[PDB]
Amino acid sequence: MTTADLILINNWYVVAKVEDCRPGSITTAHLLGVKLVLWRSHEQNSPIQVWQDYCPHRGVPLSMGEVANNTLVCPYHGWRYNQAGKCVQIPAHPDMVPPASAQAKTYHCQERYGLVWVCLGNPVNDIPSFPEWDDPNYHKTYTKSYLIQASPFRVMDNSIDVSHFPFIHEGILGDRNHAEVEDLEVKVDKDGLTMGKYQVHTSKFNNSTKDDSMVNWFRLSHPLCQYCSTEASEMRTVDLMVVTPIDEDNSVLRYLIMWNGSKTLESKILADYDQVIEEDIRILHSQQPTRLPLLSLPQEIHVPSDRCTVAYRRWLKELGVTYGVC
Amino acid sequence: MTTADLILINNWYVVAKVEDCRPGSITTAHLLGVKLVLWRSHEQNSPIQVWQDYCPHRGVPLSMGEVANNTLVCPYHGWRYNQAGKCVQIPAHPDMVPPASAQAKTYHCQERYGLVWVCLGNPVNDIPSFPEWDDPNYHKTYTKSYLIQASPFRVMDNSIDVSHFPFIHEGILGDRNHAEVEDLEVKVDKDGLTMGKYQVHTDSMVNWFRLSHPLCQYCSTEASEMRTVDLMVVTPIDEDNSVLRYLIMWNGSKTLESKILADYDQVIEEDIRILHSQQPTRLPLLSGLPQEIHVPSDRCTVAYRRWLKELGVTYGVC
Amino acid sequence: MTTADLILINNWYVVAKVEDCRPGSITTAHLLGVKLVLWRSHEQNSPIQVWQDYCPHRGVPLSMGEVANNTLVCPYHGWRYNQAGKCVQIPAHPDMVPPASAQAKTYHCQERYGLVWVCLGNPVNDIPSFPEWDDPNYHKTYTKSYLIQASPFRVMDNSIDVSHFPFIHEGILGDRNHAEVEDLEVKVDKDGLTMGKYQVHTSKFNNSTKDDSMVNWFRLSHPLCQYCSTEASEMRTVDLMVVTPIDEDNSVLRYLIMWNGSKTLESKILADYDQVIEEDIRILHSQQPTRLPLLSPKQLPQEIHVPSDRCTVAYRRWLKELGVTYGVC
Ligand SMILES: NC(=O)OC[C@@H]1N=C(N)N2CCC(O)(O)[C@@]23N=C(N)N[C@@H]13
Ligand SMILES: NC(=O)OC[C@@H]1N=C(N)N2CCC(O)(O)[C@@]23N=C(N)N[C@@H]13
Ligand SMILES: NC(=O)OC[C@@H]1N=C(N)N2CCC(O)(O)[C@@]23N=C(N)N[C@@H]13
Ligand code: FES
Ligand code: FES
Ligand code: FES
Ligand SMILES: [Cl-]
Ligand SMILES: [Cl-]
Ligand SMILES: [Cl-]
Ligand SMILES: [Cl-]
Ligand SMILES: [Cl-]
Ligand SMILES: [Cl-]
Ligand SMILES: [Cl-]
Ligand SMILES: [Cl-]
Ligand SMILES: [Fe+3]
Ligand SMILES: [Fe+3]
Ligand SMILES: [Fe+3]
Repeated sequence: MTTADLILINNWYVVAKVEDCRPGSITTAHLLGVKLVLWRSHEQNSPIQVWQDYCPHRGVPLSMGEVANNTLVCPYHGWRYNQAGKCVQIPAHPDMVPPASAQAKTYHCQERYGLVWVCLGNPVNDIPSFPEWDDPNYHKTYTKSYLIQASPFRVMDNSIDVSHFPFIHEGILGDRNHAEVEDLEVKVDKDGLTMGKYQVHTSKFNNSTKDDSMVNWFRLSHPLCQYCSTEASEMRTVDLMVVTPIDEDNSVLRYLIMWNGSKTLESKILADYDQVIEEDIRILHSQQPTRLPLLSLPQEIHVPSDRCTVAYRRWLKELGVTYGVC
Repeated sequence: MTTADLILINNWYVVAKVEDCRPGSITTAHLLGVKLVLWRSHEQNSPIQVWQDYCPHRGVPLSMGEVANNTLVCPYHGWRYNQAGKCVQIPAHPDMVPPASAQAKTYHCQERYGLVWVCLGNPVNDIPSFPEWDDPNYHKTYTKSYLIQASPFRVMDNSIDVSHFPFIHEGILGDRNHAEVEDLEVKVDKDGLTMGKYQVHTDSMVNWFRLSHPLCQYCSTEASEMRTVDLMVVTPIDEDNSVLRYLIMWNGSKTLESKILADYDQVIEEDIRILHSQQPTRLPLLSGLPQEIHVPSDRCTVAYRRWLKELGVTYGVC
Repeated sequence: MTTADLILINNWYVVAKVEDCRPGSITTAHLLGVKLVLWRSHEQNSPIQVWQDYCPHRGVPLSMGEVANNTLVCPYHGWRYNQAGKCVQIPAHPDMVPPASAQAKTYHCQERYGLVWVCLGNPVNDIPSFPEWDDPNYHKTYTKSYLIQASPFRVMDNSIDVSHFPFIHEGILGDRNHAEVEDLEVKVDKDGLTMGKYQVHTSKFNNSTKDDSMVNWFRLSHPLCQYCSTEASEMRTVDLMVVTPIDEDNSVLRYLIMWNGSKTLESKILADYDQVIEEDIRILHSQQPTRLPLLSPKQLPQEIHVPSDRCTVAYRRWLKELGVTYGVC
């Protein structure tokens, strides 16, 4: 049984890309300790069902079955479950109405921004906003998924931290000889956590061109999804960073990236993200304790450039998070 | 050393094939949480000793030793144990009589049907009967062993289940156009659990089976021109792991042996795919989160769960 | 960060050889459940720092950093720690004085006999003596380190046991035609555990005794370091056996060996030790329970003891008397 807090259960999380879930497909995923099955009927534009991956007859994963005639069919005795999760046929007794108990545990699913979002509980909140999604001046791309052996809150803590840039992203986002961090603007309010415009010192790459001089800001409406905005020399790049909380100690990381420069930059964008992400994963894998320490092994130390990661920890306690934190 | 229920401790289980326990040999097995050593002296027709795999001096497995002169010799300090498990020689003190505590933990062992049977407790029952063993009209063959990451009681539950045949054994035991299951006849007695004759569809065979005890099943199938029986024996390694073996006998042509073994292998591997996936691992008795649902074609597997609860089984179940 | 008994925490243990800690190097070790980082400046004859492998800012291992300008630099935000473990530079705030909390957890470290000794607590004893260290008639050599999946107290128990020699070390320390064990002399007092001189059967002629044997004795001042002496044919070999208690169930084993015979014996000595150690590891890995059983007023079945077990019984009795509960059962 999931020990996640209600505040986490009642939120939306990404579990897959829509483009990887074809009609007729069966996909597995994991969310807040729960094993999920995602399936679609073979019809074009069919919805995605997201259920607990478990047949209540003899305990077989329904994901080992098959999709047929708009049902998911268990492999073991062939019980057929309709789109609402109700068993509508037991082959051993074809004239018998299946018992009302023969029902899959179903969850909420929405497709948004080409991503599959799931809510295991009763969705109080909305899916986070992504204003550029419907802007045709912006192209889109998606990173691969990254499976990370770290708490989802440590993953997000690292992506709120800006002072590490000249050290583990040396050569892309700065150098150890330019590591001073200016005062940061941070607010935690009704819109969530927002880091105000911050100047990022970048390493020179193309000697023919002007300095990149990027300015970054971001906002988290909810604690595992970050909207990030970067203004560079002649282009804006935005992204939605979504962390899937597999369990307390493990995460999946994905980005949806949009930019209003040339579509031909997609390869460079994906490779630059991959380089930065893997540098962060080396740190994340190593951090102890695995779960994120909240405010109160020696205690964490905080300096002024930690203002936003301190605010993140404060927010998590205000939210009542106990899962994935310590 | 085992924490299994007395009702399980006092029953017989197969742990090896006799052909693998040659004179002079040392082999191992694992039963109800206990590590076992099996050994024989080099004399022809010597008996098989089955002991806990543990030298009580400094805790080394006796299976790392050697068989010498009707004794098993521990590799660490060379203490020698005779066929009764009594230490008869301590090399550091060759004239000393070894203390009474210098004694291997021994278990009951009987060879039957070409199989090595072990009882860790006090045998209250005989080894299950297999009447065709003495019928020379029937040929015999043995499957290989199958190591399964599932509770032994889930392994047997899967074998008692007949309604899954059309879905995971299509072409050998079932037909997806004939998935309906007729009314089943099941009885639980002091003779054990018995399922009455049942039509299989694959032609049309008639099958029945009986379990005298919960982890050994006698199965009988009559086809057009042939009867096939088997003894299915499941070694309960622990609560969560099993060894599966079959002794198969049939009264048709001797030439059918390789096809019989191939068909069994196909069916067994199809079942193992399901067994490895089932959660929870241990077999739920009557009373993933939701509780089991039962329909009429589950009559025999429901009776099996009821029998285990009546017997007081708590090991390997939930 | 350790559940070890105070009697173990306040003792010295070897965690590395000095030759594996070159100037500028970062290495790791593990002691009583604590992850350690060992580092030195690039300077000639720089000291060895041994710290908990942990940056208290955001919990990254300092062993993932780099040595620069006689400081250890954390890879994540570049905090620089001096040889005393004090943070002297926070690059995000270059003119700010680091808070007093910005300090690595440091441990007592000493180099002796070419080995790196560490005490995680407050050392009550000196490092064991090794008198031949100063003697110019003795050559020295070092085995490699051996990682063993067994309790450090089982590792030492196996090294105090002599009656197994004819059975698992046949041809180096005994043979099965010479398996009888003489009455053993054992004492446990202020000096620790001592086994008195006893005869080990070999294959080479001893010119002092006029048969194929050697004379061995050993002493443990503390439960995980053994001084061992062996004499045959006018040549003497001594060693210091040091066990690193990684945690309750795992060990590192090292030997420092000195001998007064030919320098050409060195490779033979190393090969003999490697064979004997691997023979013992085969047994150690198989033993159950993993932790060393102590003696109990009571009655898996309890161990059995015979007279040739006198010194390993004394070892178990000593550990109970000392109050050891970690790595034993
Ligand atoms: N050019 C490039 O790789 O940018 C990465 C992109 N921009 C940041 N400032 N990052 C800091 C942390 C981070 O996760 O890498 C990210 N945060 C979000 N949302 N997207 C990333
Ligand atoms: N032709 C073939 O593979 O038959 C398998 C054989 N016969 C059955 N009806 N089975 C159903 C289940 C089962 O375990 O496979 C088995 N039960 C026993 N005792 N033997 C097997
Ligand atoms: N020639 C050779 O390999 O000798 C091993 C050497 N000498 C002993 N008598 N041993 C007995 C046990 C043991 O651990 O192998 C050891 N104990 C210590 N201190 N050093 C080893
Ligand atoms: S386990 Fe799913 S139909 Fe029986
Ligand atoms: S451990 Fe078996 S003889 Fe010593
Ligand atoms: S974690 Fe070491 S400097 Fe930040
Ligand atoms: Cl469909
Ligand atoms: Cl579609
Ligand atoms: Cl019906
Ligand atoms: Cl023999
Ligand atoms: Cl035959
Ligand atoms: Cl049985
Ligand atoms: Cl001590
Ligand atoms: Cl000494
Ligand atoms: Fe980063
Ligand atoms: Fe089957
Ligand atoms: Fe030894």
